[PDB]
Amino acid sequence: GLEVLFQGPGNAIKLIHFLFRHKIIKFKTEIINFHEAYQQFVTIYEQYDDMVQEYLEIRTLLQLIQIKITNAQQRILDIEQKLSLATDHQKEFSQSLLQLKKPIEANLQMAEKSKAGLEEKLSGLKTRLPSCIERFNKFMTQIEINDIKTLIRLLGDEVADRGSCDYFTLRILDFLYQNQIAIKIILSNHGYEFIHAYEKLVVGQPFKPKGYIGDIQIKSFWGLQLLLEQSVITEEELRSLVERAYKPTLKIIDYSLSEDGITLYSHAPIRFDSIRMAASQLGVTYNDSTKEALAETIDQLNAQLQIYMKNNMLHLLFENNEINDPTNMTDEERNASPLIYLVWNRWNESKEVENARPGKYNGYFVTYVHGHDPFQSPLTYVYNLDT
Amino acid sequence: GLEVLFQGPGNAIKLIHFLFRHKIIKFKTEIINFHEAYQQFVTIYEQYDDMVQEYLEIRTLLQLIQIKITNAQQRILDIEQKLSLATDHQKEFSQSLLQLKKPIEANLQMAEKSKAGLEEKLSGLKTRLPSCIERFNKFMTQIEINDIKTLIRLLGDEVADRGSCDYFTLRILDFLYQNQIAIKIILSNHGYEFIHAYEKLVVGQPFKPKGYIGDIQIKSFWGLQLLLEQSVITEEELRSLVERAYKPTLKIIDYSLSEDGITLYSHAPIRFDSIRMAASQLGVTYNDSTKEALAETIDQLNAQLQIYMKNNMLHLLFENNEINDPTNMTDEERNASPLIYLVWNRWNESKEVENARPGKYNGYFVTYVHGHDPFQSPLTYVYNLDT
Repeated sequence: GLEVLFQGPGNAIKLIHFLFRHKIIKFKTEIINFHEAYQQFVTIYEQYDDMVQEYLEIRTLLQLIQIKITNAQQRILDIEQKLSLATDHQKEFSQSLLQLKKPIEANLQMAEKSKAGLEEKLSGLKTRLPSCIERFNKFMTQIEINDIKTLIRLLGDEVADRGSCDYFTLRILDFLYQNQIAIKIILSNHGYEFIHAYEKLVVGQPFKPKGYIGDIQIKSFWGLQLLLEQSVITEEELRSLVERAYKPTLKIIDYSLSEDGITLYSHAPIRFDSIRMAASQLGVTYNDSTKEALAETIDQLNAQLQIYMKNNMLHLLFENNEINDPTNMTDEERNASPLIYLVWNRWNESKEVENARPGKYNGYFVTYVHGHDPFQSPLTYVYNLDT
Repeated sequence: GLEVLFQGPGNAIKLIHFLFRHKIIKFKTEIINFHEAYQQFVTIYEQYDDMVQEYLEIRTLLQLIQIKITNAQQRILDIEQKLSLATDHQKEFSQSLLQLKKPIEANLQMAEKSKAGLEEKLSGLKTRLPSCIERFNKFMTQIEINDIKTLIRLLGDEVADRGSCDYFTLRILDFLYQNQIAIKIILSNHGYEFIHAYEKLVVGQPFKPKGYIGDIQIKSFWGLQLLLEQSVITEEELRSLVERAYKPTLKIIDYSLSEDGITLYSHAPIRFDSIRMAASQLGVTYNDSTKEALAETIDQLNAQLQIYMKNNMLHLLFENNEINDPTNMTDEERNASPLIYLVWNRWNESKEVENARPGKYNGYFVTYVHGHDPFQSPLTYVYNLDT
């Protein structure tokens, strides 16, 4: 079989860049100017990403301003409650209370005006959104599938914004799914953050800002919220997209078998013994005896990921506030939260020790392929994806 | 008239030390051994202060442990809610959930045992308390008033624990009040903290730990809470003590008139123009023309302090989270919260400028007496109390 590696799943331009480069997709021959259409997509994505950024900031500013308003209104009415109870001979006290109110009524006036200005910018954003999505939907009619026989493994970008799972990325993953492309995404810390945020959006009552948030600081949550709020997409539309084209691709760890070896695909560099630790946490009986046994254990890990995910319980696996440095977890911490180690670990010289990552085990070869990590192992059977 | 200066109002030993030294109080001649009775009071106070300290710590530890318990119980029952919904073929998922519960049930067991140990120490504290107060009440029967013709100004200690307003200090202030001693306390930041905490204790429903607290970190609040909880004193008893012997002594600023001058008593060193700023905040018409006018303005400031205090509104005067450094407030900040400046300001070379503190004004001399401050002004008419 033919296979390629990417980081991702986003951002949209990187993913499009990569799909063109490996001849997975191509412009339909009916397009008059390939370069012009390509540049239009870049512009569209840069326009959409700016709008989501502005929306997040406006929304952050409106949350803080409403705090300012509610605190001022409370303090004024508390003072008003006291004035109403004063006596006829406490005339200095009444004047004192008026003095105290005057700056609060000033701040309240100021905050109400800032809010109005922010709601002005927010409504202007919302008139620009539909045509931007309209232009993206047009771009999506201009491409067609090409090579359908190539498997895509997305090992996850190590930084947030560069691999972010915006709405465009989601629509591209659906395009590949509708065209029968085999896609596998190795779940990362950012992948978990995305799923966690998405579950908030598709549960009733529909999410209203604001709000328990908070954050939801990730940009991919905000753009979906913007699209839902402006009726660009429906909750049924979004659930459909995520359940059919994104969730069924997710793996904790992935593999491929050769005649006498196994290749292990992960997001972070990981020790071989991390797999057993994960099987323990997920209730899977760990079998190491043969490469087929190990593959069968991994399939069951991924089957359990789907169960936790279908039950909205991923946070139990991927959130542990007690861990000090998830990138350099202690052995006690590795046992405690194996899945956090799998997506956060960063390698260094101290971890490049014999038996960390054997190249031969229980009679079969082992090969390790993982997303980008600054440390460069000299082991010939370790593959460290570039950025 | 005869007048003396102290910091205070506490702590109890310092205040007792000071009252003996200035012959305000003395042992009754029926006491067989003055030194022995004195040492017993020191022991009693050291015993009581230790008990209040232990109580605060135990109470702080129990608040944190109850957080640990409630969070563990919630996480276990959330998982139990999920187990009850699993299917017959999700057998790895069930085992996974049990695995996840086991460390939480461990922490819950550990936290419940720590709580039991803390409640063990707390009950042992509570058996020692009544006899300690009993021994203090005995000491209070062993002294009598001496010189009744001396006015006591308490300018406030600059640090918390050294001038703290424990129950013993309160009882001593009542003793002086019942014996017709003229007492004036210049309100400090610590004085405000004390009043603020006390208002929590005497309002229904009676304060139950815990609780919105929080803190209430001041020790003087905790010892009163301990005494009330163990029925050593009643809310009516405590309200009586504070309303009759403490609150009527409180001044924002105090004065004394000579034939041609005024002396200004404050807790912190303050600029002369801070008085007008305070009159503005309290609704008092500021008159500066003569020393009698200024005295009359100050009497009205103090009358307004009593109104704010009788209405439980002191926090409006003495809490401003926007101020950056209350010890070095900007002029804009001084205008904003004059009373915060009056109790927090610390002097330095940059503030020792002509016209800051005139020694002659509108035809009368001015003299400044304030609580301890590291900076030592060479002005002959500024008196900086020692520690």
